[PDB]
Amino acid sequence: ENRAQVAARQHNRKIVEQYMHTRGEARLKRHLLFTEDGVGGLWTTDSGQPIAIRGREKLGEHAVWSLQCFPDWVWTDIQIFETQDPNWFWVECRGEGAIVFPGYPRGQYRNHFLHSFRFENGLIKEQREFMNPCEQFRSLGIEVPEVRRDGLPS
Amino acid sequence: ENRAQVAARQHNRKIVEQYMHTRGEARLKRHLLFTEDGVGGLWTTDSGQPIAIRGREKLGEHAVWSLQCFPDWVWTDIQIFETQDPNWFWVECRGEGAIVFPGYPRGQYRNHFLHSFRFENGLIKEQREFMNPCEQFRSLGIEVPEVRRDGLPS
Ligand SMILES: O=C(c1ccc(Cl)cc1)c1c(-c2ccccc2)sc2cc(O)ccc12
Ligand SMILES: O=C(c1ccc(Cl)cc1)c1c(-c2ccccc2)sc2cc(O)ccc12
Repeated sequence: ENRAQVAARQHNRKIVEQYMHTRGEARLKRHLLFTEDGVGGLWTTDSGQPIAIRGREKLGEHAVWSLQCFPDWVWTDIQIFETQDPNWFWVECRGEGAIVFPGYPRGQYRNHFLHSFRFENGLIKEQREFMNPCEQFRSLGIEVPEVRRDGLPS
Repeated sequence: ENRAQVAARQHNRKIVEQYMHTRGEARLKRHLLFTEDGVGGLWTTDSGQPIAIRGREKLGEHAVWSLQCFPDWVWTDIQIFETQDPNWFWVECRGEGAIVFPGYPRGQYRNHFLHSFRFENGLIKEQREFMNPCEQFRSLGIEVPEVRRDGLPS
């Protein structure tokens, strides 16, 4: 059993590395790292609900939009964490690039990210990314509310 | 080496569990789980800069404010992740409780959290928590900006 778990973790780690280093036109094929029913998306948004992309085919379609809205995106400072589950990895990283959202001025977006990767039969079953949406608001020129801190320790 | 690493990870996991289960008046002693120079705090805020508490003594002072502003806070749905580093753990969880911030109406705050725990010689050297500040804005009655999605795929 341990030999099967070690083998799974070593293989899955390679897929995480491949995912995090996928850049440029290769992003059009990143959905091939998922199971057919795999899910990916952004779990931290202004609405409080994830923006989840369901299915390898929808993931491929999203990559088209991704390359338009984030045309030179790179992940940096990548740290991959294996876990006691050979099929579950976490990644801490930063990400940066131009942001070209419909109806907003072109901007530069930089943020800190956590990624969750869960695997099934050698491919990604669920990818989730977590960030602070306030930094994306800033990149789009959107005003960020400020919690008043006068009454708080400083 | 393996034995020293396994020993570290088993002990450190117990500290993570104790931290995540600490509620009520026990929060006044949670800083004893840190090194003398340990750091804890919130890495995801409206400013984009962490609110970091530096030093075991300042962590204990912050616990006083924590119990005023988050008087009944509970961490729920706790999933602890060991990593390949016996001194580095991640936690996925939820948190809930009343939020009583100076100069805001009393609210009910619920959010999803990720915690990072790094250890040194049996105690926490660095704790960081990551969430989506938009849900804390909502609990405080603060208006959350909306990214316009008309131009985006749906
Ligand atoms: O960047 C994103 C985003 C980034 C990656 C993924 Cl997988 C999903 C959404 C994003 C939106 C989006 C929706 C559909 C297509 C493209 C972007 S809508 C929105 C709203 C937010 O408050 C924060 C982020 C986003
Ligand atoms: O909840 C927090 C918070 C919670 C935990 C920690 Cl360790 C730090 C800040 C918090 C603030 C705070 C600062 C000092 C004392 C108490 C609250 S100020 C602020 C501002 C934000 O945009 C989001 C959260 C917070």
